[PDB]
Amino acid sequence: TKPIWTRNPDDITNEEYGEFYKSLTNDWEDHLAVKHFSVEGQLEFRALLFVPRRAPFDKNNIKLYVRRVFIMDNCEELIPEYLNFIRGVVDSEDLPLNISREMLQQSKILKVIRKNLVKKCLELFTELAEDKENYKKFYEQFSKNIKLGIHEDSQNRKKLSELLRYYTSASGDEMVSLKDYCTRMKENQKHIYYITGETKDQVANSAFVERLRKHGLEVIYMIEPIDEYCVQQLKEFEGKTLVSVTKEGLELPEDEEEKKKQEEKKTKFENLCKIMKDILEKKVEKVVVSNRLVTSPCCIVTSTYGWTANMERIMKAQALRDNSTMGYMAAKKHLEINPDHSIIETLRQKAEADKNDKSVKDLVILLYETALLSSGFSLEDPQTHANRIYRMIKLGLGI
Amino acid sequence: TKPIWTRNPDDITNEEYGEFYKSLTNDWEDHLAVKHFSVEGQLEFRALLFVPRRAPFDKNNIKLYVRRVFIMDNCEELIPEYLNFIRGVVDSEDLPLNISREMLQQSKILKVIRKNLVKKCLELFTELAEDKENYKKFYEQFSKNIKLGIHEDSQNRKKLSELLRYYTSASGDEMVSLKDYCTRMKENQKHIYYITGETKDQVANSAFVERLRKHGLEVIYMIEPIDEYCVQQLKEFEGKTLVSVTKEGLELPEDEEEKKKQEEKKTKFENLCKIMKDILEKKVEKVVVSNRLVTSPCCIVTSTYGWTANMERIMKAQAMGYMAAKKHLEINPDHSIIETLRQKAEADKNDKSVKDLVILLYETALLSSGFSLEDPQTHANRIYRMIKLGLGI
Repeated sequence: TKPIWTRNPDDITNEEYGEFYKSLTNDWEDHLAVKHFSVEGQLEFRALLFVPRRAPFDKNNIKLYVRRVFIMDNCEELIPEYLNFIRGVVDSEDLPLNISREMLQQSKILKVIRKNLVKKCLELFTELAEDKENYKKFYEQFSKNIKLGIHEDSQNRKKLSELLRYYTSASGDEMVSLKDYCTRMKENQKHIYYITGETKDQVANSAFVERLRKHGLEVIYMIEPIDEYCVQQLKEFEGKTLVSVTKEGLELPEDEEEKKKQEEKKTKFENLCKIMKDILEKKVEKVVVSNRLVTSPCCIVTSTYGWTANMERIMKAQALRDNSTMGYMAAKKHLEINPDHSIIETLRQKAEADKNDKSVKDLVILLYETALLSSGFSLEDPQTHANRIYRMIKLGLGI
Repeated sequence: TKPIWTRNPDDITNEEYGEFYKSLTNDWEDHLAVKHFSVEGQLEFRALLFVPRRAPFDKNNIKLYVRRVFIMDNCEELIPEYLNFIRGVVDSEDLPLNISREMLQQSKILKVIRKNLVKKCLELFTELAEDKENYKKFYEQFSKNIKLGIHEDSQNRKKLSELLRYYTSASGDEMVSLKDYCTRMKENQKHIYYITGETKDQVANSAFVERLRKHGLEVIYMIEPIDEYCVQQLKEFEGKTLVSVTKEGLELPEDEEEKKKQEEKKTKFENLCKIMKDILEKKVEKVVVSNRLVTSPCCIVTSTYGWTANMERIMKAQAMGYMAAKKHLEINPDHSIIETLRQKAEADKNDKSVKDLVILLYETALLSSGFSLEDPQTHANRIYRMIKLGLGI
């Protein structure tokens, strides 16, 4: 006949925790995990915390007692916003209730309680992650909560990052930790390669990954929207910096005899690049010979410090959400041509022979637009693109 | 020494209304329009309503007086939801005070005041509609509101519709009424053609209007997202019905002799149609000969009683299978590509050039509308193949 949270976790059964957690949330199924702990010293309290099995993404929810009597339901400073999916009870022995703003040790106590709550949640998540198959259940639900935390909590950011799991080009059907990706890196791989997109299947087969894959280098598939913000703050993991295969100037581990091989190509197609940058005008910033293509003739990459194809899609959809007008910035885009492709060699011949031919212009613009669609952007006037394609079909079929 | 809403509007200056509106709403600029009236038949009350200059965010804001003393701020049924941007004051003389919840309703007392407020608001909107550059100021702020009403207010739909203005294929740089569109139709046109899309320029050059435009027909450009919601309830105007150039089975007025001509084009290509309906498998529901294409070889149209291409573009903004917009592929019997395809395919329906061209054509017709591509890098590889053909590699 004592509260379930004053009892010692060693003397508490799973069915008792469960029917209690059901009791505190009307949830029809038992809890997914529980962390039950107490703290003494200057501050004394007990916390009984639960991770629910399903919790919606898209304001706190921990019951707060002082000396076994009820006080509040949503004390905001008890837990960050990104853990608000935790449900439970925190019972303190020394918190002051009557305060003026002059009194500031209410705040100090709450901060201590909060820091301990986060410490033990991160503990629990690290424990759950040691069991590979059951952690999937958790990450399935709160991977967005962890990434949100990585963005917001600078102090715990490393321990949150070790809780991340991603699909990669090496793992296929299984998601892996970052500390794993590091275990598969070569001795000449100085970077961690990621790609952002809207589906796994779209990023896995996109042009950006081509030479990276044939070089045997592993690529992380960040297919959730929150990733655009998460990776802004996850600058490096375990010493190695992360880079986007969608951004300009990819630093590929370049063996010497092949990358002077690549320097031949820079100068061979320097002329074609000038001609194309003039044909495209201010539709693009640069036209560059590529080092990340293998099978595709060209692709569109992003400026280092500006929006990504994925992020521009998100921003356009937000503008659309509140009828804001996309009126000032569109991702800076660079067009990369593949120095080893039949179409690009043919284009260099056609163009260096007559740089103002309406057919060369037509080809270069058609290439730009198809590279736009394959690289995650939307077309300005799609019917114009359709007319270019219908022309190439009539040519292909000799009309 | 008397409230303003008790004087009659002839003796009130625009600056007196202005100062009053400003004080009522804390607005930094004066009102855009004002309607001041009284009602004496069933119940006697005065109302002073204002239309603000720019449109509020998002519970109405009409102050309610009863026999010159103040009562409420958001009386629910005072004004329909879609008019909640109306600011002003209503002072009733015959208003029961100690009454209750179901009593107020059941008496049909607040419905009277509401009917009159909405009536005279629409009067105000009609009066403003008689001056293009001020109705422009108003329509700019509340065209979304008039639409909203076109959907909610059944008993007033006709009236609301005469306030609508759209860009059309005929009007160029100005928006026009529906009563306008109707005076310009030849007398064999039993339909009003509209198109929904993302920009004015995108719908103006879409394939769907090609034959409508060559044929001399006028089609309305519906470029705002609320429009998708609007025509769901906008039946017909001044007798003649609305049709989408994006939806299947376009019934355009055509000659008796043109009818037999299109039916001959219809039986010629039915073989090509079965061939494509099978190459595309589940990617579409039908392949049919088109009557709306002119220069483009094919286009994707959306089923009746089904979501639209544009509407699906908008709902994709937020992110499956609900209101599956059934897609049809319409082929132009008059196009070089479609005739050459009829030969290529009626000779070897299982050729891989025929397959590759057919899918490429389908995907391009998708992009020609509001659709997105399943796997875009796959389509890219098709385009590169075609290209390698045109250049000869």
